[PDB]
Amino acid sequence: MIRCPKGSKAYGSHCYALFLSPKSWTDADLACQKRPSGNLVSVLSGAEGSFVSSLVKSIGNSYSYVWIGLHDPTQGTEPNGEGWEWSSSDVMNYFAWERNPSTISSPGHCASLSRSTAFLRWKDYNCNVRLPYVCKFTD
Ligand SMILES: [Zn+2]
Ligand SMILES: [Zn+2]
Ligand SMILES: [Zn+2]
Repeated sequence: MIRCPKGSKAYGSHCYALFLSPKSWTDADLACQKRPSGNLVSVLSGAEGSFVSSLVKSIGNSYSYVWIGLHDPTQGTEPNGEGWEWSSSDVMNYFAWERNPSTISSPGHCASLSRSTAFLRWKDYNCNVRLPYVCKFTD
């Protein structure tokens, strides 16, 4: 049945935790890495996206964006807009962009969940902005 450390929640074979003390994308992912096989959350299916949405939906109006583990280390130079990858190195096998970055001139190079989409869809976002964030890890 999957158990998790007190303070996180189980889904599938992973544990998930929302952190409200805001960090840049890089610093948030580094914080997640303190946990066993930890990284910013990767969203690998619609079902997982729904779970993550439910984890964060009660966050409160102080917050409209939450970091997830997707970033573009090509900083937009990938010829197709497809340099995006999960920090966990999982295959990108599910896509839930609010707006596809390939349609935006000079998009942000990290991705967040947006309150406007009930935290179900991804918004390109400035990596240097400090946001709350969700970690996905094993126990
Ligand atoms: Zn894992
Ligand atoms: Zn990377
Ligand atoms: Zn740029």
